[PDB]
Amino acid sequence: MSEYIRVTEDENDEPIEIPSEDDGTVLLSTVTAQFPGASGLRYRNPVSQSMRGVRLVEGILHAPDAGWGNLVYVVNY
Repeated sequence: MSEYIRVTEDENDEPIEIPSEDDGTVLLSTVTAQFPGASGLRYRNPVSQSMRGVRLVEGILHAPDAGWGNLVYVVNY
């Protein structure tokens, strides 16, 4: 039972599958400690194919309670 998310800087860069915290949450700032999407999100497709970004709350990156999950994120910072 391991929910994970998908990220890439460009939709056609190298999208990657990565595990997340059970809350549907991830250390956003700790993520930005590099080029991972850093502090901003977009993503492609398993929703509405809309380039939409991921929640940032008090340093956390949060996915919706039970929305989609692990779309292929586009990378914005």
